[PDB]
Amino acid sequence: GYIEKLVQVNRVAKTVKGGRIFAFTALTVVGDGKGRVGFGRGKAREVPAAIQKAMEAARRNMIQVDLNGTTLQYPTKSAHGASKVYMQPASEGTGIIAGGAMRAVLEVAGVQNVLAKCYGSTNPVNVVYATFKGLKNMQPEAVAAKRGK
RNA sequence: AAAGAGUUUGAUCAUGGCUCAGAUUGAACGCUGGCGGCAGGCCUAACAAUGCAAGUCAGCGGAUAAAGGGAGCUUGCUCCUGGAU
Repeated sequence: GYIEKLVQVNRVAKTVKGGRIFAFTALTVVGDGKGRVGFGRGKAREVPAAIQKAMEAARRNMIQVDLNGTTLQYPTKSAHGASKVYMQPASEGTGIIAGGAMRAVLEVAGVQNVLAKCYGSTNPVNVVYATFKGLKNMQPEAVAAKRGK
C-alpha cells in the first residue's frame, strides 16, 4: 500500500524507580486507493522510529474492501468498544464528509463519497477498528442467496 | 420545476461535564470617515408642548344688490328690466 497516512501520535509514559520513562505511540493507516487498507500501531522512544513501526504493521494485516466504485456499498453501522460508527453512500459530488480518524481510513480505501459519522467514543484507535469492521463486512454480489437480486 | 478539537491521569481506556471553531440578529458598544442601490429602524415605560377625516348648493337664510340694460344727479352717486356670479 502506497498512500500511507498518519492519524495520531501520542506521548505515553511509564513509571520506574527513577521516574517517567517515555515512549511514543503512532496510529497510522495504509492504503492503495482501490479497496485495500490496513491500519497499524507501533511504539518507540522517538517519534519517527514509531511511525515506521506503524507503517510496518499496517502493510501487513490489510483487507480487501468490497466497494461499489468510489462509494460505499450500503449504509452501514459498526462498533468496537464504546466507539460507534455509521457510514453510508453519497451520490457523486460529495467528498469525505466524515472526519478525523474515519477520514483517513475512508480515504486510503479509495472511497470518496462517504458521509460517515461517529458516536460514542471519539478515541481514534477504536474509531479506526470501528471503521475497519464496517469495511471488512460488506458484499455487493457475494450474497449466497442464490438469486440475481 | 450530517466532519470535530481542548481539558480529570505518571500513562490508559471508559463514563461524564465544561470550553471552542460554526451559522444567525430590529442588535449594542469599541475603534474611520468613499459611494450607490434596495431595505430596515423605541425590543425598554410610561406623561405629553405644538402642527392630520369632510365632503355634497341637489334645503333655507344670508352676501352680491353683476360688468350688462337703464333712470336720477352726470360718470362721484343710490334704486333698478333684472339682480348675476
